[PDB]
Amino acid sequence: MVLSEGEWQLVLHVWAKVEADVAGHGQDIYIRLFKSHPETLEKFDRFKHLKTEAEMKASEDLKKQGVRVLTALGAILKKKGHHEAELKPLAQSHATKHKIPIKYLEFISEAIIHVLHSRHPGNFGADAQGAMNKALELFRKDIAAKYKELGYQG
Ligand code: HEM
Ligand SMILES: [O-]
Repeated sequence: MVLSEGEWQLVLHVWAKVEADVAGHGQDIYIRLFKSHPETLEKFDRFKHLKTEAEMKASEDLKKQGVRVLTALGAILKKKGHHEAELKPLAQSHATKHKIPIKYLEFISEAIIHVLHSRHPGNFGADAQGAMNKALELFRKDIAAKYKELGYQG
């Protein structure tokens, strides 16, 4: 699939607000993912012991992880679909090292949309949410194809 430039601009205008405080947005996204789909926390060997939202919020390592994840995703979005180089290493680590099914990529995509809808009504109206869903679907579609090339079902 292919996004229009207008759609990419709606994605990048909300991402500019995320970048005001990437750490805080990453904590909210993880808290939402782990609360909504608790099975996903089991994939993180360093964090799977966390029991409550308060513990998740206080984890300096989880906060650092969130920054890494949103910064990598932000670099993919800024390529506006020309993200083959960025997707290579990520697909390899997520298929082979971490073993993250496509379904769990759908769960984190849902969590990102939920947090942007909550924090950024000014830049996350219906058209902008639609454009971000398209961008994240494109990301998952391209990751899934790479998973298959790498020998992972997903
Ligand atoms: C937007 C989708 C995602 C992005 C951009 C992303 C990005 C990253 C990056 C950049 C790293 C560090 C380098 C690497 O190992 O590749 C990482 C590590 C990791 N990712 Fe993801 N990730 C995503 C989704 C997920 C999901 C949904 C899960 C699990 C349910 C997951 C599980 C992990 C784990 C377990 C690690 C190792 C963390 C640690 O060092 O403790 N990832 N991810
Ligand atoms: O992650």
